[PDB]
Amino acid sequence: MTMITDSLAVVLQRRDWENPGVTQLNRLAAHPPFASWRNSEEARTDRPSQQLRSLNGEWRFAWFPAPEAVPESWLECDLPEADTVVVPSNWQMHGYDAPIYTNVTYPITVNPPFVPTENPTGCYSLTFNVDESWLQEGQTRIIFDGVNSAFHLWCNGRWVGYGQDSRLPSEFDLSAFLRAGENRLAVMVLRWSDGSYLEDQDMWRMSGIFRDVSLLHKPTTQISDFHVATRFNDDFSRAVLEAEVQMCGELRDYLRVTVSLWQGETQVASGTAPFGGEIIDERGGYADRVTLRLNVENPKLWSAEIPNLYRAVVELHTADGTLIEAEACDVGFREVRIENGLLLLNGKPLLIRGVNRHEHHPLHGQVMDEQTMVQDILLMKQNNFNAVRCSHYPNHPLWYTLCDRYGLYVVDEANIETHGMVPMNRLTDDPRWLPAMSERVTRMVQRDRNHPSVIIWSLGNESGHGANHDALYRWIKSVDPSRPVQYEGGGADTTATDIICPMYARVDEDQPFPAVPKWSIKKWLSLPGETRPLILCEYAHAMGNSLGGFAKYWQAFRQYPRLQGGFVWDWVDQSLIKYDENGNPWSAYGGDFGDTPNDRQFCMNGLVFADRTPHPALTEAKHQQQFFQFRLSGQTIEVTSEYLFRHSDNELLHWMVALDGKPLASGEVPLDVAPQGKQLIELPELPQPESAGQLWLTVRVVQPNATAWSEAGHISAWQQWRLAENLSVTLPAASHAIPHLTTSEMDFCIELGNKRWQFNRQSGFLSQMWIGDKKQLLTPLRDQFTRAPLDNDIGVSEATRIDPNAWVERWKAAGHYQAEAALLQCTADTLADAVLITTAHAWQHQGKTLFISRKTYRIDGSGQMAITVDVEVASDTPHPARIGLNCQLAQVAERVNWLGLGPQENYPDRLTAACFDRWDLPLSDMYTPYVFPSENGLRCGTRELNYGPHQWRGDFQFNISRYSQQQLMETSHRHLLHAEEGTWLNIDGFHMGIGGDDSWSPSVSAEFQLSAGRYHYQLVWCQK
Amino acid sequence: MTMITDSLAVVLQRRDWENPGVTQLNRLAAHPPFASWRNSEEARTDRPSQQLRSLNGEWRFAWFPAPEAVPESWLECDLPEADTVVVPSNWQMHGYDAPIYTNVTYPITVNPPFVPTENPTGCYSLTFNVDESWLQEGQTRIIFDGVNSAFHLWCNGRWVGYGQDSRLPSEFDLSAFLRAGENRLAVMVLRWSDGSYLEDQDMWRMSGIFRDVSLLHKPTTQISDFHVATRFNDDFSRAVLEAEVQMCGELRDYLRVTVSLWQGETQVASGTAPFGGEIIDERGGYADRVTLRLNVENPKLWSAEIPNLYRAVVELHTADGTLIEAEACDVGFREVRIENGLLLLNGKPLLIRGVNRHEHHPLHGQVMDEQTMVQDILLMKQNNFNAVRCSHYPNHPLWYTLCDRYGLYVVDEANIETHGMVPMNRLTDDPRWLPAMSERVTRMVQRDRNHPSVIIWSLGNESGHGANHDALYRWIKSVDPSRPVQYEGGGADTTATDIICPMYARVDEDQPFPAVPKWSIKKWLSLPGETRPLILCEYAHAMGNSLGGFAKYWQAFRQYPRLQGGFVWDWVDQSLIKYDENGNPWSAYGGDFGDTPNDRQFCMNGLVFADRTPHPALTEAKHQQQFFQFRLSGQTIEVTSEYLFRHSDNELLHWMVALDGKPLASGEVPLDVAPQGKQLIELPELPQPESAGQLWLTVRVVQPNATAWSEAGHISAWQQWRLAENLSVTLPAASHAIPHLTTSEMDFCIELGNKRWQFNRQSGFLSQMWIGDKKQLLTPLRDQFTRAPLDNDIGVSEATRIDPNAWVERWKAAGHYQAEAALLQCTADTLADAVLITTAHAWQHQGKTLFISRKTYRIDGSGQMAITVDVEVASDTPHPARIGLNCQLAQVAERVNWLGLGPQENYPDRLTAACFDRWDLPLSDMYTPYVFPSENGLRCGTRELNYGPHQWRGDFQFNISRYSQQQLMETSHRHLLHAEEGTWLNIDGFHMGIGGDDSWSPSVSAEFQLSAGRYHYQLVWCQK
Repeated sequence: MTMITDSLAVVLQRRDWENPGVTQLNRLAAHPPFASWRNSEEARTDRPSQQLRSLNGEWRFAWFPAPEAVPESWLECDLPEADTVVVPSNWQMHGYDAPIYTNVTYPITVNPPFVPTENPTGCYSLTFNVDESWLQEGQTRIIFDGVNSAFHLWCNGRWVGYGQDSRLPSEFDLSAFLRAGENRLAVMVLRWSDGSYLEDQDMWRMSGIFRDVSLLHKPTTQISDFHVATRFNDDFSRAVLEAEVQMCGELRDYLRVTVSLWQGETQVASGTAPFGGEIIDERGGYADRVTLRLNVENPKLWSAEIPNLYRAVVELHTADGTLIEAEACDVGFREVRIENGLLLLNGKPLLIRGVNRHEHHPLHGQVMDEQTMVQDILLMKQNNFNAVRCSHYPNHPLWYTLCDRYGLYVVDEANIETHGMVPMNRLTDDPRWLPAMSERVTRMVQRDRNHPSVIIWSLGNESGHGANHDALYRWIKSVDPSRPVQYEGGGADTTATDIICPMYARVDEDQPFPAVPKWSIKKWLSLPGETRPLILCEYAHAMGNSLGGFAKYWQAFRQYPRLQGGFVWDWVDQSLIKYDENGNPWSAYGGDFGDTPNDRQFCMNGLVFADRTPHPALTEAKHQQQFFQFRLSGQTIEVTSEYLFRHSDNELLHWMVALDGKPLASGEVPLDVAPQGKQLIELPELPQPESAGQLWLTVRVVQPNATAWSEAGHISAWQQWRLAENLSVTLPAASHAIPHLTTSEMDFCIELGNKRWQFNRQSGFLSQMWIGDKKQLLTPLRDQFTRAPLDNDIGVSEATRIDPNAWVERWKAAGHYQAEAALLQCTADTLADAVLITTAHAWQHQGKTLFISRKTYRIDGSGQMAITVDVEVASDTPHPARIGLNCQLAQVAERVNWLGLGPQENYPDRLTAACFDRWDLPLSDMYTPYVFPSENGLRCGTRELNYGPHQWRGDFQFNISRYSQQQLMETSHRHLLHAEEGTWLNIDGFHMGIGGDDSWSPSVSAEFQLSAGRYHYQLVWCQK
Repeated sequence: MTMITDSLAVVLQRRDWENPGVTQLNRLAAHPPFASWRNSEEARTDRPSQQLRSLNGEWRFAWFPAPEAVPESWLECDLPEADTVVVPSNWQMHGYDAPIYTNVTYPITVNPPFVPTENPTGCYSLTFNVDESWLQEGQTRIIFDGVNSAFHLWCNGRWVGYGQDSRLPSEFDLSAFLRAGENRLAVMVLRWSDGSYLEDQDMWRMSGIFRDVSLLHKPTTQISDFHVATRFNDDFSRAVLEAEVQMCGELRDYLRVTVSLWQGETQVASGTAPFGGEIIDERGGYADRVTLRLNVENPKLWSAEIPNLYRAVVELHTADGTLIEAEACDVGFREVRIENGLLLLNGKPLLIRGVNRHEHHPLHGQVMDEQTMVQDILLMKQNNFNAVRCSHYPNHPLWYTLCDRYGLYVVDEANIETHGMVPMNRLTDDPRWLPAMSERVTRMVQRDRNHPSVIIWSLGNESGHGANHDALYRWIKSVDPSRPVQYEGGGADTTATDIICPMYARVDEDQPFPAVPKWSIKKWLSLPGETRPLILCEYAHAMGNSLGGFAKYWQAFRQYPRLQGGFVWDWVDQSLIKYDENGNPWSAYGGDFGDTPNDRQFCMNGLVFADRTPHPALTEAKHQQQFFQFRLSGQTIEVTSEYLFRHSDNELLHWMVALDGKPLASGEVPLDVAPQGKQLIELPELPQPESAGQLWLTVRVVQPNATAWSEAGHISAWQQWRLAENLSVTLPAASHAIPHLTTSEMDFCIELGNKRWQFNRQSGFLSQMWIGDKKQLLTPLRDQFTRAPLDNDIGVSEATRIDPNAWVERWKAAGHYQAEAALLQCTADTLADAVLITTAHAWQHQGKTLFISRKTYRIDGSGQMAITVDVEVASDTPHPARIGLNCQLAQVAERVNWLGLGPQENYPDRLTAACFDRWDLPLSDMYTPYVFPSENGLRCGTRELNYGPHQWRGDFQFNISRYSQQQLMETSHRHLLHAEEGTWLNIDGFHMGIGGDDSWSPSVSAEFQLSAGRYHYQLVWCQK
């Protein structure tokens, strides 16, 4: 045995972390979560095992710059300078280092298997007392659920072992190291290791002991492994539960295994045997294994709709009935099978409403606690998601337990991503890395094998396509034939996948990339020879103000049989909290910790914010993924259930009819629909539209009773329609007053009653308005063509590396943000009962006319200003972002009241969730606090807008706020915005879609581009 | 860096050899045999590269009992007690240890991954001078082609690395260790390692550095890899040679690769490019790889019939034309493809005439030199073999080169056999061993990828069927799609094989073993769902006096399309030379070195002896596997060629007609047959049988001209037929003399002329005969029913563990070897011209009559004794081994002359090669020196036997020798036999077949069992 003074010397001299063939030393075999009960009643009822002891809490910690900087004294006793830290935790989150956010590019110099000499090293220590009885007999092991990236373990000064792979649990046998009473652990964690080359996920790269650490005591003769398989008869009315139990230790003739299956408090099934399997081959079978087969009549099948679980208890006991130890596991009777071309669950065709989820927490980095796991799940269920993809690594054990119990389908990904390699499969087609890769895959499978929520195995992410994938694909298929295996790398449809699984493939647009073309999903299905199902690995890139065109996917998913859904990218913004000089917290993105190079805002692509409040866009997802489809025909509403297994036994349809925001009628019909069935609900003879206006019919599926994951009264689905409409043929009332027009050389001054309008005759714009004597404007009413670029407008274009195709580049190149208004025409005429101002402007840039805008203002005798705007866009100029007006109002008012699509932010290509009604929000809620300031808060389909003492009527989109578009464009972080004096108001006649198929290549569909050349809109601006 | 005094301490403290996850440390990547030429003309013409330096020769060696016994001083300087040994060599072959021969059972205690503490350790050392220029620039590496089993390498006292896997080449970079001038290697070789668990082949387990060791100098910028693939157009009239070259080092813009293809001295094709492959995936392609495509018009296709090779030369050079380095490789244009259900080669259906071959040499253990490799090949070709299975491990590199050049198909097996595990797949279905296994497979493939002789990849042998096989199967299919993958473990037809490949499956007999039933090969093909080809991994177990029923296989192979041959088990007896007290050498088998437990004679299953002389049985193989089939109809001989590619352009048919051994006619016809075609050869009106007797027609295909592997006049095929027969209706000539019969109470004394016969009236047997006055017998003429048990009679039955089913057990149990002759009847009568003796005996055992034998002797007046024998066998008694007579002749004569099937040893179920003729052999050649003494030398179908002054006529089988059956049965080794006085002669009327489907379960087909109950034969014994 080495001595402390040469233990660090020798151990570090070997340099295991730069040797990809050595992934672990003395680590134990992977297996299911064991708890080691000495009482099968406690096993059954899931009671905190006394043999499982958490070591979480206060550890000592020292930070070094490189392994070699550590002092040998550290193995003997705690360093005087060690700080007290809480385990689990990333040490970047305590300011010992900088968390690094790159996307593709490796944080380190790429030279596999070598890592930077300077290699931030974390020295963890724990002093703890061990119970003598644990040491008297049995085996005590230590479990590390997650240490990033590699580490060495000493116990009482003696080197125990070496671990690697940040996302899987490492176990070491400490029975030969522990002594009675005071013991000491010393864990040396390295930030970079050869394993880092296979862990190139798009996330904050942090390090340390970041999942739970514990001790487990198991008796000498012990259950070492335990598999549950389930077979069904044709119609799932009978199941066979096959339990494979493997023991290790002193195999004896009186050992017996009893496997017991419980439904709550009912022992549904039970089987007992002695060890000794059947003959496997020429030399016999496994003496140390036993297979039990339980028959279950009418198994309650597990689904995400109805998560029916059983409790399996495995008793290892003597023939005399003395329990040696018990383990237990939740069992879900469900069958996953790809057949013909469809992924089936219990015989039904799945439709995946999924989302990619990262293990991220703004304060605790990548330490995930139960509390927030539950929160995430509830939010997902409440927004009509039924699946989660573990992007891109084995998740914290508890997660799977929760998904089993709540009802989510899980895609479980192996911790392998070599995205930054050139070419991507440089390692994954290299034999020498196959050992490293295999361990990552195989340990994952062994660990999570028994969960019912896990539906699909994934081979990892973005690692090209190499022979190692083919091998590992086959390995999984061999070992766990009950699930399907998925892998997108290589181009979504290689031979290492059961499912065509692509990332950001567009619905109707082919993207024929060299080598790995990315077809439209509709095309892809039909390509000569393709018989597999297609599920989108990643689609809809939710980078801030996004999900434009989301509806197209769901249209397609519903229409095509082999389009079986996909996973939205992604759940939650990966932002981190930083503090300002006043101690206020703010959301940081790539680069904000001094990490360079980095990929800036690309860490934030969530449907919810890091604090789990939701982005507007999440409601679009909820709508599109709802489980009830509605079709209106006359008085009949056809309700179609998209549930596969559950009957609608907690739903009722509430319906309302309204006339331009006024409630005329309503009712409420118990909704009773069989899985995949229909109900026809005929409405009472609906009110006859009293006057002018549009009738709207709104229906909502409400859930009377609270559920495991929802409040009573939860709205799960909705839909709205236009009904009868009456055009207003009513003539405007005549007024005994004609606005008086005074003309100077500076302005046109129109006066009616106490209202004055001043048109700045040198600019051509309405410059000021008075009510009584109060000036209404701070900034003149002018034409607006630009948008404070969204993430989808910017894409991957950068100041130091421009991408010409990005919309913002096109606009900047075209001078959209620089064009100046040349006053062309300017006249003011008195009509028989009005004043008519007519102007024309040429918006020009470098001698080229980009826009021509012709406007007329009609001030009538009732004090209403009718504005008519005609715009001509140069056909050769990138389509303008918007076509509207804006100004800055002097008035700041409290509430914004309006008639249109709402209440939340909605865009031309993200409207379908929004409902037409009379909405009313405090001004603050008009602004959507995106971490990376950009255009936000547009509300579409607005017929009337009320703010302060101003009313706008017509048909427009509007955006009311405290920040100018300019300020939004300039500002880099949300927390740096300054509410400007007055109120900024944008009123768009037309507005370009926001896109969102991906945030690196222009994804705004043609019909949402302002390409019509000639535009026209009208707006009535009166007081109120 | 560790110091010598703690280098052994530290290195051995880690204990890599008991840790299955650590297979190597600092070993370089596998690749094709490189030679590093600095002149592409030398590359082209295969000239000994000056950059490749052998280190073979005199090394220093010390033997320890365990790693820890080695003294640290050994790393500094040579131990005073180190002996000089020649590398390569197994140290068991120099008496430092005992070679161990077990078959299934592991030589060590089974406790994966742990190996016996006492672990015989070989300490090798080499002092050598290094040329300064090698050290000035470039990379010097050391190559170990085979070190058994694991080893540590130090260079100049500094630990270089760790190697494992006895059959694949290990390379280490020594450029950082070597110094100018005197350097020292220190290699510590361990007999047992964790790798031993995967190396459980049926062979002598020996150890040490047993293949070549050398140094290789490659320039800094170097070719690191190099693949050749070949594609063909539909009819093989155009090929595309795809060369993939990979470099490593300073990739520069002026690097160019030229690949040149030569046909002898003609540059057939050539292509040049710069490094930089095409885009592979989203991040580009391989900057350091280049693919060249050469078009070849009318490629000369490579086959075993016509081994057409090209020479590919790969020049790495600058753009200016400066050669950096060259590598080269022989290329064989051939395509291997399984289609419909058949394994095709260049479009033709293969028929595998193969044999399993071990790398074995009676004096040098497992060190295989070129000389004997060539010898083996020539023998194989000359006995009509066309394929070799590398049983069961990557062979010595040169072997493949030779097979390329001579023309043999090779099955290349990965070095994996876990046969002794329980169950067999205990390791191969265990994730944790998948790294170990994968390296074995992948390194093999990388190494031998480019050979044309290699046709099939094999995943190893007898290791059950586990997930690791499935994975590795897929890996190979992915990486080398041009070949098929074979694996028999699991039951010949799992999903990890392209070919149904079984061991010792019988032709027409199913062997329904629990779990892994072994069907008849005819049945197997047809089993619902089986579409693959079937090739017998191992069949026909040639354990000594065997190959009974061999003809049945070849009958079947020719008849069924999907039976495509197989590999005979096996080529050469694995025996070792030991010495007696006089310094004479003798062949040793398991147990003879004190190795216990062991599997005795099961190491010897060759077609040839260890000294490469041939067992009789080899000629049976040659006959059955000949490439010409003959069918006789009247005067027409139909000759069918079984060549697939070559036309018969060096053959002529010699034919002879003979009458009972007398030549009547002959002729010789140029044999001109197109591949798979026919020629009809009509014979001249054949001689009319002059007198009584049987006409025989013999044809032989002789090869006029010498070939690369045969002498001029080589006989390649033959066949014989019976033609017209004349029955002898000639009456025996009357003689004027009647044997005088004198009767006493002791005997019947018959006297005629100078001949006397004495029948011992108390025994019933002819006891003595005189000619003149010379006694002719030593032992009386008695009935014989037993056989000196063959290996197929004994099987796996042992003195300390009996297997009741073995024929020898049945016979012993029945008392066949103990039955005593009770004289029942005894009379002597005088006939009108003869004396008639009639006797009857009851052969009884424990009160039960086993045989009744009734014999008559008719002494006629010409001095001829006609013997008639009638035998009754008890139906409930295991069928007697033989039914005949035997005696011991006083006369020892020099030559044995006889008319019958010969010349070599032939048995009832191994006759087809033997030809009917007049043969004449010195008595010595009647005895077949099988290492394990047993019944041998039978000659069947004998009509006349001449020995000394005795002539036997009739129709019988006979066995004439110097050893009694008893002595043969008792003696354990060939060298312990003692020629007895006189000559032992057995004359069988009937004889049981020898069997040979396997040597562990009774494999004598029913029609070769003596089961008819009543037997009868006649024999004429006269002087001459």
